Amino acid sequence: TFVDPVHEFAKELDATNISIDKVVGAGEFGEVCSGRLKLPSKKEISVAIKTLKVGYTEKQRRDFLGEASIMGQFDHPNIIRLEGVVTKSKPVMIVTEYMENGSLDSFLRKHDAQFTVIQLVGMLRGIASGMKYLSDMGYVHRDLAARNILINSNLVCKVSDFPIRWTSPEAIAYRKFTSASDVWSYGIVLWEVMSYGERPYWEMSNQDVIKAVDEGYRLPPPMDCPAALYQLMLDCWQKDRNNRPKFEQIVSILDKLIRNPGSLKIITSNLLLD
Repeated sequence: TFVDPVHEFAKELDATNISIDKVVGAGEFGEVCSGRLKLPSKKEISVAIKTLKVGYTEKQRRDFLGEASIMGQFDHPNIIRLEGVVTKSKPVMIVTEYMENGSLDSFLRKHDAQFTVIQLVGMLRGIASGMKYLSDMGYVHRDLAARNILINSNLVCKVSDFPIRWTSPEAIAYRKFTSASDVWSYGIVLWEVMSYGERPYWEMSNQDVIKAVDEGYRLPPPMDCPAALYQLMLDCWQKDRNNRPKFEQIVSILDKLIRNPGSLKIITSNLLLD
């Protein structure tokens, strides 16, 4: 079980063991970079590093470190791993798993139509597995989107980031956030992946995204989308949250498609009334 909130769930790292190789850019609370971490066993690994800005407010420190207090509760191959934090020296740091290929949406946009269906399904199965664990822990992510999935050198996808287009109708209507609203979001991610990082609902007015979805309109099948995967999207997007599949069922569905790849050969900016 997830416990809503740092030292309980995050290792305090010795800054001697951290080196910075490359500055990426500016994050919400400070800088973002990458480098290397020397583990207690002397093994050396690549890591992502983010710092808290100089002259931070106490609120900024709390919100920044709050990420670590959440992330550190999870230990799963499809959830970004927290290596630890540095708090006893400044700048304050959060050190996480290095993901060579960055955010999934931007990665797929650079590789439009260049992966096999089975490769895409493998990415999707990893995301679903991470979400099955989060939901098993009682954690509702609320921001599941391809931009919040990171992808490593071997194309393994992992949930990160601990949004009307990704949010279920009931969560928009009255803030009813549950694991079933994360399943809705997963359906949007499925569409994003099969579309190679197209933006869900493109740049439709937010009021129209809300109204169209409420009226029963859904994102259309991506080009060359397997029927099984478009149906899975529609199932994730059931109006009745109780009729959406559970994450365990989504993992099982994708596992069957991986085991029977011939099933994927059956092929299915305007919205379709569902």
